[PDB]
Amino acid sequence: MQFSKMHGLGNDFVVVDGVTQNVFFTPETIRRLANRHCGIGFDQLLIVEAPYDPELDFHYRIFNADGSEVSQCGNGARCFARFVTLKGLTNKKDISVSTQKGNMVLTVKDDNQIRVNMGEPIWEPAKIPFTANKFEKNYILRTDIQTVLCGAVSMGNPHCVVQVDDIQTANVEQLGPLLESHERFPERVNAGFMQIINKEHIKLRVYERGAGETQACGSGACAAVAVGIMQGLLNNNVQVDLPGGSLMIEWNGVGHPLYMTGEATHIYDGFITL
Ligand SMILES: *C[C@@](N)(CCC[C@H](N)C(=O)O)C(=O)O
Repeated sequence: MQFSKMHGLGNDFVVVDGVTQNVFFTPETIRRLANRHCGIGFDQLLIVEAPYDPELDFHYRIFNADGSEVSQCGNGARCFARFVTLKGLTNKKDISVSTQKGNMVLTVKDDNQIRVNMGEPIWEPAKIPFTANKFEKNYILRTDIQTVLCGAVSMGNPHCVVQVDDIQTANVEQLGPLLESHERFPERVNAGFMQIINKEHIKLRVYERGAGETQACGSGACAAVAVGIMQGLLNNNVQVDLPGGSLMIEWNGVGHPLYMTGEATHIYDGFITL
């Protein structure tokens, strides 16, 4: 199996062409390969596949380091765009992809950054999925050490967004694991901790479902901004500072797609026998 290693803001990926290769594996193999000392080492593994809808360019699959398959990854989407361009699977400026859930559009900008149309944020609890009697802008999540308030939203994957006074001292280390597997999120959740600097600028840390705290989470950045906008605490264009760097998120509100812009970098190419 040939693969490439890439990263977006230090969130690192193995990306595999599954158009010209037949690519499949067990969760055990994914976990073996994710290991940084005995495997390849990665936060997520992505596959580029032929589309099921032939009007689209590609199908996009995402695997976590823990071996789980999920339906969204924002940093990965940017890497996916850079990969299919660099490797000559396409030369289109606007690339249309499907996922297990909705479609997305990946735009290769002239400054080489990628702007991703992530689709419209999903708010209805049952669709997130998230257990709640009614849609609310804030939900109460009880944990063993603290009850917190969060917004909840899906970008194709589930997010719970907690507002914090100071990003450096937020209890990500203890609260993150408690929220990530909270009983109200039947498919687990990415737990975001957001410090609002002003209406166009936040700092964010995300304890990811199936990966823990990493250097950056694009879909987490999307979710935090969507939640802040829904709550009336943020404007429609927001700079999000993550440990590994910054993303620009744009969202004009319900009925509209959310856009995420940022870097994507190819590192090396590899070959491995599974
Ligand atoms: C942080 C990010 N890589 C998301 C990866 C998927 C997440 N672990 C999940 O299980 O939903 C991203 O969006 O960049």
